[PDB]
Amino acid sequence: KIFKPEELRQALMPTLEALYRQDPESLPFRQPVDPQLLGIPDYFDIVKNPMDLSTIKRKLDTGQYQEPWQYVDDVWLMFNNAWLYNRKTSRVYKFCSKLAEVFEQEIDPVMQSLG
Ligand SMILES: CCOc1ccc(C(C)=O)cc1Nc1ccc2ccn(S(C)(=O)=O)c2c1
Repeated sequence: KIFKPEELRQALMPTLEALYRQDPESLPFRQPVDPQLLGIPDYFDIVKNPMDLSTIKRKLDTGQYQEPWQYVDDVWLMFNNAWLYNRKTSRVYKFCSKLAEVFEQEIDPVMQSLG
């Protein structure tokens, strides 16, 4: 169908807020990765399309998603970047796995409502 920007914001923003509410797990995802500040200068050699919660929020607020699946794609891009870059024993990797569980749980009923 056609999804209006405010329809997408009302339906999808609560799912993003559910991720933001996760502490400690969302903290590494609340702002774009800053490789120099974090001391990980190889980051952009591995992650070609960075994504984080604040960028997704901005895209929702500025109507940059036409379809719900584009929002889901960006959330999963954020997750896949973190699993790609970080080691499986690291905080960010395990935090990512927790956020993916939370997101799966929240997005399902919302997608049912948007159908
Ligand atoms: C370990 C090098 O750091 C990272 C590496 C990779 C990635 C990504 C998103 O692939 C993010 C971080 N950043 C990060 C990590 C842990 C914590 C804990 C609190 N915070 S914080 C200051 O409250 O934001 C953290 C911020």
